[PDB]
Amino acid sequence: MVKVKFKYKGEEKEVDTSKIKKVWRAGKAVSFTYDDNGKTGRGAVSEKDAPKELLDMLARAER
Repeated sequence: MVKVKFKYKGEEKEVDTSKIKKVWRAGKAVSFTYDDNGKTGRGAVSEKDAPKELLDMLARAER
């Protein structure tokens, strides 16, 4: 139940931790994919502006 507020192509968008599928570490940036209902959607934020639940998802991913 963590909410992520991000800018996609200059448009403010927002998606919850649960809907999140993929997370990659790209320099200072966090690059990710979610399930917007049937479809998949793309987004990114700065590691600085990221919520804790997310950062934990990332650590998990590096095994």
